Amino acid sequence: MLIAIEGVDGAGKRTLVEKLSGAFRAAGRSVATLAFPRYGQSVAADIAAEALHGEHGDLASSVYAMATLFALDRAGAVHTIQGLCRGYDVVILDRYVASNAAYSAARLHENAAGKAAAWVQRIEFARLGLPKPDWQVLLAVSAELAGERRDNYERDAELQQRTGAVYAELAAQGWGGRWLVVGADVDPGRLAATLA
Amino acid sequence: MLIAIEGVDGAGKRTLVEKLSGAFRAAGRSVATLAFPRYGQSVAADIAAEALHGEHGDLASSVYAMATLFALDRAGAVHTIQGLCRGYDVVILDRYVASNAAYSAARLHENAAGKAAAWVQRIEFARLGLPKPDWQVLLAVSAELAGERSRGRAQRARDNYERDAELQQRTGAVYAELAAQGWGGRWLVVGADVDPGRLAATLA
Ligand SMILES: Cc1cn([C@H]2C[C@H](O)[C@@H](COP(=O)(O)O)O2)c(=O)[nH]c1=O
Ligand SMILES: Cc1cn([C@H]2C[C@H](O)[C@@H](COP(=O)(O)O)O2)c(=O)[nH]c1=O
Ligand SMILES: [Mg+2]
Repeated sequence: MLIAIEGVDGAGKRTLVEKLSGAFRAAGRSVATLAFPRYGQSVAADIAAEALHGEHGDLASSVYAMATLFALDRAGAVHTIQGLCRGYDVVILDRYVASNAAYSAARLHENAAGKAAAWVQRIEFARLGLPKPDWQVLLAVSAELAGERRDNYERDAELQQRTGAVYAELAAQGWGGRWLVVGADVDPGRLAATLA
Repeated sequence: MLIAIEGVDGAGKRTLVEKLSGAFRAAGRSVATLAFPRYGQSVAADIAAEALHGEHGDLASSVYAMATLFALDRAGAVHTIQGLCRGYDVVILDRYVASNAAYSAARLHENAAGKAAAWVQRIEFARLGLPKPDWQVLLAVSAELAGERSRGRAQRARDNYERDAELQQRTGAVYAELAAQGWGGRWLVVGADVDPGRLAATLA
């Protein structure tokens, strides 16, 4: 089973990955985790990270350019993902393909049913071969709470809010597959039971 | 012996590659050729090509984004190149790193002294460890004639770089500066009527 944990910056994804992993383990299942972007493991990820901090000229000014970089980072992880899927009962990803759909659409002021979100699906799942997640878990957070709890994306308050809005719609519309929306207080045991 | 052939679109680089290949094989040296972008062998290359034709939204609007894709395409070729440099006396590349420096600078209205060319240097050679070419051969041709070739060899489609006559002229000018200053190593500037056999003896 492949599970992707999604959310805006400051959502608390790392902590949820930890709790959920612990719940599946207590339930008698092996669990492996992987986080994106894979900083320090792929040039694409590192260049994207640098671009978000002002490096590489006009690269970050392009929505599709940035999305392509994150997608190429994931492309180089296909072999790893397939390996984990063959060796573990549950593979939990901290950010996956939906991240690209949400942030790209938000930057273009588009919605979940927009062009960028559709493009992400056509490119990553079909052309790059990224496995579709069985479940995409959105750790939803309001803009106010997020704004409460420094690259180009992090500093852009408007972008974060719009990205949260796109995510909420990607989840409701079942983009890429089935979604579940949870809070940072979700009970690990019940969530794991629901995602079993 | 790593040899890279450079030049604007429609310069006739393919034709020169062949001639140089045969000439080298005559002198008793084995040769392998590889062209960039590696269409069909790299997703980075295929997306770059489609982007040059208007696909993928605003991708092509970013000069550095396009340079990066071509740079990533080559990075995924580092092992294939090293390999060739192992199984053949001479390796001839149709376009290489200098192509990125020339077009990027040209798109930004910069020259060999601009940030873009220096950027391509750091990223491709200093960071991605792409093998420095022994020789970079600039096939200098008439801008009018090169543009006509592209138009003809397609109208019988042209991408965004090919249809930009001013871009092609500037790219030709940047190339001359790169060759003149020995950017990335030693260069050799030749014409369309260059004698194959003589060129080979010169290079090797
Ligand atoms: C993995 C991924 C991240 N991003 C973003 C969201 C973050 O602001 C930034 C780096 O992610 P991070 O904060 O989880 O390390 O890049 C995308 O836009 N698309 C993607 O596919
Ligand atoms: C290989 C390469 C090509 N280009 C260009 C020049 C061409 O107009 C276009 C596609 O190359 P092509 O005419 O050899 O098929 O992309 C770059 O800008 N950087 C590169 O590194
Ligand atoms: Mg061409």
